[PDB]
Amino acid sequence: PMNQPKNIFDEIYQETEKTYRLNNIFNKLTDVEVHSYQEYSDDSKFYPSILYKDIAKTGNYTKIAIDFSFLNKNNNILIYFEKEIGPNVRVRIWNKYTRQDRTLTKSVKIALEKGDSDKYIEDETQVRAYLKKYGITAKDLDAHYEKIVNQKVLKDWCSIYKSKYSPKDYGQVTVKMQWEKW
Repeated sequence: PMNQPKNIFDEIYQETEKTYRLNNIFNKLTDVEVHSYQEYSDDSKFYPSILYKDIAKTGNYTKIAIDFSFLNKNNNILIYFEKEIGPNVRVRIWNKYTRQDRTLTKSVKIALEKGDSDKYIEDETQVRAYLKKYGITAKDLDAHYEKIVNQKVLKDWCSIYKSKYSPKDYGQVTVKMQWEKW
């Protein structure tokens, strides 16, 4: 009552924190696997991480995941996904909702595949050079975000939880997009 969700990301965060030790709400979503990974700050605890199953991934999308950080000072949900954009190169679109300032920050990174390993690139100038090389515009980034975050991840949430929000009306949330002027 005192701390009801103010937007769809609060709703996901709070219902997952309420259920992840008892019977994770995402057990209800058949397209994903639920994982438990060791918390860095408390050796006695695990955080939940959601990974879309291969059956549930489309076209060039290689990964779709939701990580929950409940224990740290900048606690948050992170929804991210990755798509191949050229030979040995993937774009990663990174959408982090920070609880303490009710802010969703959308950003773009690059992964370079060098055989076994990935090398990760986040510096804005380098990222934009890769995007320009492979012809990815800000409008393309919006379309990828709409397709995966709104039409898949958040639509999936609304299929397992009776949301007070929706993929087209997030609620009260400050949205900051790295590529807004690109």
